[PDB]
Amino acid sequence: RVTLDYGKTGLNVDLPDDRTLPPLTIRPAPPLDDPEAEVVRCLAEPIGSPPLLDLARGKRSACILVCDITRPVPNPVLLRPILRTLHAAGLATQDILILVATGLHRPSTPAEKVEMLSEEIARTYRVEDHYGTRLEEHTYLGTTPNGVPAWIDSRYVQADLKIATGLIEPHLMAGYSGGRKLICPGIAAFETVKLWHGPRFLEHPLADCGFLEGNPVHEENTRIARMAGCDFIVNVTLDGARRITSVVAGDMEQAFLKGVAFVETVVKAAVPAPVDVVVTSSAGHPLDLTFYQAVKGLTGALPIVKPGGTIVIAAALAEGLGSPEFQSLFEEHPTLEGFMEAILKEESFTVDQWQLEELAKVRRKARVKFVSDGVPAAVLSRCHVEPVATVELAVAQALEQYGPEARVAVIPKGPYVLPVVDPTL
Ligand SMILES: *C(=S)c1cc(C(=O)S)c[n+]([C@@H]2O[C@H](COP(=O)(O)O)[C@@H](O)[C@H]2O)c1
Ligand SMILES: CC(C)[C@@H](O)C(=O)O
Ligand code: NI
Repeated sequence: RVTLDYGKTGLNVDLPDDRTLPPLTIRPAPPLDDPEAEVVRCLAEPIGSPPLLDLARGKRSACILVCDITRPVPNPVLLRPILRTLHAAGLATQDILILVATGLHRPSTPAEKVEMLSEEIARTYRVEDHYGTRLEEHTYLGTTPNGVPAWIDSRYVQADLKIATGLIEPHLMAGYSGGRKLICPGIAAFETVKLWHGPRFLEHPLADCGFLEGNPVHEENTRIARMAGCDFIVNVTLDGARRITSVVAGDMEQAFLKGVAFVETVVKAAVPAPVDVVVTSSAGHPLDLTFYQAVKGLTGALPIVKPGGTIVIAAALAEGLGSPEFQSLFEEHPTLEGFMEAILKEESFTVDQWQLEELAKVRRKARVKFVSDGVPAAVLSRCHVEPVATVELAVAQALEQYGPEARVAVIPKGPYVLPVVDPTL
């Protein structure tokens, strides 16, 4: 028996005792007893930055970037200390904007802002959404040597004090989330993101979970974030039960890299050899709201599945497939091969196409069996995965296909784990 992450509930799965490896879990580091108290300490004694109170002295306006619903940041723990310090520094609440760094996602709803930030904060401060398809809401900052123009939300660019908050987890393109990613793509225009999420970046072998140095995705969004600037970040890591295990604050690069150095010691989970069947999740609510995001569970499993193996994913998909643009690509391109011909041979850019490219990367290596009650089977079958009614059935089907030597690995927290093959094991 194992509980996979699945919406707000989890999912209780029975897996074959004689076939299944011990579950891949992140290392059990101690949670912080008082993470808000720790945030307070880190604001007074940050990494590579003056104390936030000293940074905020004499500033007339502030913009605080926060993640949208898809990231389970415990925002009030981070924001209450920040907001207290800004008030102490003399900034009035009307001088402070909380900007939801949607990237190219849809805007957060009023209810989501309350879920993300607490009723007290959502009611007291101006909270606005980034709109990536609205170029007019962005300021041009220059073009990188790789040819990517930097278009960043003007409300942030024009703020006296720039602050970003977030969460360091593995990421299938940028290696890890957090730090600079709140700026690029969090408040970057489609004119920027379409190129940065273009196949010239995404087909690179190091554009993958866990890779920073040498990953052009990370080199480029670091460069673009530095063209905008960021005076101060606060980032956390979360364990499997969503307790904060570390807080980093200060310089946008130095604090981020300190947080990554910690999370690298807990998120890696090794098997001695790749396996024919990998059971995984999309890390539950809120990440697994859409099929668009749940592709992350599929890419996360790739390092430990054998070529031609099967990934079995469970995800609640309570919000369905994703954006209208994302959904339209399945209708416009019934095969992944035709989709990849479209985007590889010409400069063809459609919102959210990058996740279809990631799904194509998955399907070049593995079959996928998809278990969900949030999207009908008939719909999922048009999404280049095989809908199966239960994980237990899906595993039984895969084990018959691969035979009596086949083994099962299981990753209950899905893309929040970094599975690796360690032959020395
Ligand atoms: C990372 S590539 C990324 C991409 C998008 C797209 O729409 S593309 C959106 N976001 C959002 O930006 C915020 C910061 O990202 P992080 O990965 O959590 O550091 C967050 O609100 C993401 O949902 C990111
Ligand atoms: C799913 C990916 C492509 C992006 O939208 C993100 O939220 O990380
Ligand atoms: Ni993105």
